[PDB]
Amino acid sequence: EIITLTSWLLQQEQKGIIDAELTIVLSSISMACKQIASLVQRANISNLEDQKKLDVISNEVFSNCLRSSGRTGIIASEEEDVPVAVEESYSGNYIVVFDPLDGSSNLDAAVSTGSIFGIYSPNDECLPDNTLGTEEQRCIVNVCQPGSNLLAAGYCMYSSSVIFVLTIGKGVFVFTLDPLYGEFVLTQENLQIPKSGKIYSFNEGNYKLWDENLKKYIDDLKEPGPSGKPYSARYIGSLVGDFHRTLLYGGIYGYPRDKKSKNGKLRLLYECAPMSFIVEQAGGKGSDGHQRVLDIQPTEIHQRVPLYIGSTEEVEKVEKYLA
Amino acid sequence: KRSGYEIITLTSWLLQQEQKGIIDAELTIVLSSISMACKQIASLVQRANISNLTGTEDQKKLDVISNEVFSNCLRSSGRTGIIASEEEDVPVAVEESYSGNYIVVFDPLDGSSNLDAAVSTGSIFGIYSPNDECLPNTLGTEEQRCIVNVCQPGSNLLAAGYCMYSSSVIFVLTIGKGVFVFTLDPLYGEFVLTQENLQIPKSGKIYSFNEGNYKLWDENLKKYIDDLKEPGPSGKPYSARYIGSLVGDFHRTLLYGGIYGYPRDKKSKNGKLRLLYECAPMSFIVEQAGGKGSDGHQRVLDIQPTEIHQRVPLYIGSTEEVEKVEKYLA
Amino acid sequence: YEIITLTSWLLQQEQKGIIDAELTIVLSSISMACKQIASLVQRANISNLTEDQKKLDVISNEVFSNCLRSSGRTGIIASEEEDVPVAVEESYSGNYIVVFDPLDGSSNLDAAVSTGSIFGIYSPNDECLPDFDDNTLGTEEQRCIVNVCQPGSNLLAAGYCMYSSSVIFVLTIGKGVFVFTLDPLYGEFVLTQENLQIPKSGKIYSFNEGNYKLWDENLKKYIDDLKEPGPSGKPYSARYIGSLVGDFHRTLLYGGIYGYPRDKKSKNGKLRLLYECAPMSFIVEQAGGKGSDGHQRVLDIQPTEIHQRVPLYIGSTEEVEKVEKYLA
Amino acid sequence: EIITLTSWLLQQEQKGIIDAELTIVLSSISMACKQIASLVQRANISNLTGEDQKKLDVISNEVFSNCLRSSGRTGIIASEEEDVPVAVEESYSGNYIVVFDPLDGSSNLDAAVSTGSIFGIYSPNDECLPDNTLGTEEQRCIVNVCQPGSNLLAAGYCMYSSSVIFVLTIGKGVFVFTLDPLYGEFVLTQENLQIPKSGKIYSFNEGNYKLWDENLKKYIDDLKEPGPSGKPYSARYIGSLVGDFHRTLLYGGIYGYPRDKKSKNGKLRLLYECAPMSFIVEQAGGKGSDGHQRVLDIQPTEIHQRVPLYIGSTEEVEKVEKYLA
Repeated sequence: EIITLTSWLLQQEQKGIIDAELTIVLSSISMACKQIASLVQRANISNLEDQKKLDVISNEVFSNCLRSSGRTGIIASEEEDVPVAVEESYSGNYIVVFDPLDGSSNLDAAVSTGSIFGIYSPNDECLPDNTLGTEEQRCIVNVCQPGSNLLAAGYCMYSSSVIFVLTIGKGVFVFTLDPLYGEFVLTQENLQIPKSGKIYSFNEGNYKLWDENLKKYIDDLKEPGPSGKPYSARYIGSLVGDFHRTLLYGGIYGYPRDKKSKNGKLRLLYECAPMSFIVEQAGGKGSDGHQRVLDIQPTEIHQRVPLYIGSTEEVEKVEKYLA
Repeated sequence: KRSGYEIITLTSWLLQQEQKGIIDAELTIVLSSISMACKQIASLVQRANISNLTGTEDQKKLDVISNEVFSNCLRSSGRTGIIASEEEDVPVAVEESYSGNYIVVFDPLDGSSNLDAAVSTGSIFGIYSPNDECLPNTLGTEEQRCIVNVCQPGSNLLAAGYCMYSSSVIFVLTIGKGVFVFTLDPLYGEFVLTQENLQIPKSGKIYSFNEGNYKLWDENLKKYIDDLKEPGPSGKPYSARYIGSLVGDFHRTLLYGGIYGYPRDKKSKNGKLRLLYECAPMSFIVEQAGGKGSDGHQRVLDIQPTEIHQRVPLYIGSTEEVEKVEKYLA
Repeated sequence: YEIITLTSWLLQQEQKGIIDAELTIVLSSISMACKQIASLVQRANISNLTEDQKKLDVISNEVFSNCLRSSGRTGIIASEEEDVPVAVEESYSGNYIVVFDPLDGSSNLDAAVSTGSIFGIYSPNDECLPDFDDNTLGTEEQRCIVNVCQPGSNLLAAGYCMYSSSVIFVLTIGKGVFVFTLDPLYGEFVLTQENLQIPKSGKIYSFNEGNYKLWDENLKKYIDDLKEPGPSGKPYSARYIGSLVGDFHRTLLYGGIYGYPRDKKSKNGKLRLLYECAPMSFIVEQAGGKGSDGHQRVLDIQPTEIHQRVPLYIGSTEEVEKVEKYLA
Repeated sequence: EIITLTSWLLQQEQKGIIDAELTIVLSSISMACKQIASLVQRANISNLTGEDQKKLDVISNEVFSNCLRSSGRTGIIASEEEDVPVAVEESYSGNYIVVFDPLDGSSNLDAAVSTGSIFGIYSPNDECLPDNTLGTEEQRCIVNVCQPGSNLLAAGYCMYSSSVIFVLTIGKGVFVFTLDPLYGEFVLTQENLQIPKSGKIYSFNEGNYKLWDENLKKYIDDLKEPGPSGKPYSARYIGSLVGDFHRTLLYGGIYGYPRDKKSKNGKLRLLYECAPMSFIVEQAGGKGSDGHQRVLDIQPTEIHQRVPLYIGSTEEVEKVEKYLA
């Protein structure tokens, strides 16, 4: 028996785990993700080619699809960051923080990309260019607190298959978009990432930019077990793709700080938090090298942190080296 | 609608090529049936989590249905046999034209590993103009020995391509005169020409190797990887990208430049990739785009296949990156 | 609110308390069966020899049963003649009964360009089916169902899904007529018109005039008079697909009048009262039009026989009233 | 899928039944039609600033132009009247001219359930081509060079209804392809279609009865007589020329668009609508007449020439001809 995402969501709304309002939000998010998938797939055809330009259109489809729930503002990127869409329910009960695509690099989107989203229960209203100023950004950062009011997080990966991964806070559920019917079909319940995994995913091209602690860590992954097999290295360049592969097969994915990016590249609130919340629901761990990501409260407008994420035993191992 | 633009489907594009007499009507039908098989393989890849919730290494079973899809789609052209997978290799389909004018060597999927097909995978094919017949559905030893003497990458390889199944479905084709890029239009069910005469950059600061094997490599290879990491005077080292999907990793290289490597190591003494099925069609595509395909010493396309599942190290990509690697291994 | 899907619109009706969560799911499940029936109707030539409208009626009823499995059990009222077999779902809670016409006919001719499903949702006072062809309901379950579903008093919602050049889901939960268009790219029904109102007049008449020599003298005159060009010199336009859903949908949108009257051969009309006439009359009235049997309001008639039939005159209020004057 | 349109085209080209050039053209047409099918299905959604049959006529002509731009230049014949603007493509080579009706009407009422694109491909004896409106003299050239009676090589339609069906004849019988909504490909579903020889179905706008000639009035009134069989003819009339025609093709019967007090010479246009459909019907074993003569015998002289049309099952059409004589 095939359960669609919509049926599953109406069942959760029927058992009262989620409200009607929240149900609407999730269902609209998944309708935006189907439209973005189609943009991503036809991009070569549509351009007759920038991942940055796609970033923008995707924010507009998001806005349209969540317009019946609330207003959407845009946190513009003056760096190489994706522009972030922030939706605020007309009601005040929910704020949705949406990364349309997971990078702005063509190179890193060659084979995969994905949207990332986090839904919060705010205690203040922040939304008044579609761009948000510094003041609205400050408000967002103070009201969205991953370690205390993050209710639901998910991603949609656009790659050889289109995969919607959700967690309202009870386990992780995987939904696969069926291309024949255009519906997201439940294909995995209570996904669990393995405890251990001999796969590491880092951009080893930056090794000479890393602290001595990390280098040793990396150098030892290449030592063959008594079994004679060293770790396997996989690194797509796509945050969702690489996260997704880790979540399923285990291992460790890392975006360390380096000599050029002194506090790392990933943003605490927009990228690291929704993914750390997912990996914890699946049984894994998200850390910055020393601390649990979701224990870091967001305090500043463009706060970045290093991220080590994946199988619990792989992440604990990195932290011993960095300690 | 707006101003206007030209949408060339693959069919029209093949009919143009026939009209110019670059290719035959027969070849036209083969290349077109190959692309229909890829369109159906693309749908099977996309729905695999759903169809595994019934039926109607999961990457292994997909390998096998793909090969049936390929036989069924080329049935008006020839008969298809299968070269059974050796170890964890993908079974290879071999079709021979009823006319005896062509042989297609089709690798349904680029691996049998789930890890490596997590985000992308793809079909690889080679079309040869044989001197004999090798069947005119497992191919046995005799048929496998015939295929190897008749299919010569250095001389009768007329056309080579791949179809990548990733966030887009891309069909990359060369018929001997430049590399052409078709994008599958999911709305309309056709491939549309979206790039002509692709050229791979002459250089590119991107390397793609599985560095987890670094301690299993030779010291000359290790020195080359180590230097790539040195920040030049601008302070930028090379970037590392390794999907683990040969088609995915190759496609990225072809578009943005750089180097892809699958070396031999203490465990795979002759590399992993197979010469005839994987390296040869890919080297032919790269040379038509302006790059190089080497085994670390020699031009892959100058190596005569003499043993079915023969393997070779592969260094493919940007002309100067490849040259630089062969300088460290000499 | 720019793009409102059917799931979101339903959840907003539930939030405003117009509907129940139970009904929300019954509705959303009906629409999924309609999505899959659409795809069957579209691919029907392929699925035979990449073709009978009769066979599609059967698979359509099984898709409906599968789609409504979590809400209740489904049985089938076997078709008397050339009538479509009707699926009947009884929610496990006893609160709702869904009466579903899978397709609007059993003829290929009449389904050459369009067909559609029709449903009515009733709030029952008793339990009919029980347990689980299986599907076929016996005489006794059938009578229960005809006794429990009373168009004039417990008919809560009704709709249809038309399968034509576009796929259109039309629904009324008691407060206006809402139109959802299937977005084939994204597999979802999207709100494309709210509170539809059928025009009060429209110079369009839809009847099978091959039957003219079989009709009664009062109706022949009415037909004959539509053909008189007026002072404007423009007589009425005749349109008649032969798809009940197609013809009704055109009528709802552009106005005019659709009729399937009694004749010498079919002494009481062809359309069934409960399965076809009632859901459509409730929709037309929610759009501000009229549904009559020529002398009386269809939803005032109580279904008393299993396959009871009635003549139907439906469409723009002024158009129905005019045929009603000629038949008095 | 089983035999697809693209496979079937490439075999015909390979049997030398059609050029490569013409195979490109036919292929581009079916692409345009799969995009138009899409526009038609999603019109209600598109029209929410993100409905008029006339707007869609326009967009469909631009789709057609982009899909055929590789084969030749596209120009538009407008009728500021109630006719669909017609796109006319002329190969760059000068070997072919396609005349394409994007949709079969500009009325919303008549497009309520179905609509369709209609095309004829001609092998011209001169070049006519130079915001693609053709001027008068380009229109006059098209009309003298497209001669349904002698150089009309291939005709077809694509119906947009509950099914999307591409009907094509290249001069050897009529082939029916169904669009597969799962896979996006047109699949061959019917080879050598033959319209039945008779059919007790008549398709006319009978609202106009009091405006038809006395000869036509009695033919209408006779179809309503039950034979000794007790069954009169069945009336069906969608209002969509493609849909009414397609049902007649498959199930037999007759379709008519007669002349009347208002439309002295009928409403359908000879070259854009009547000719291509007459060619198809003939290939399927039926008849296409103006009530007195074979449609494809009439040579077009005027830009927007209209003709009464009676088409369908040979016996039914002969039967009407008998009452009009």
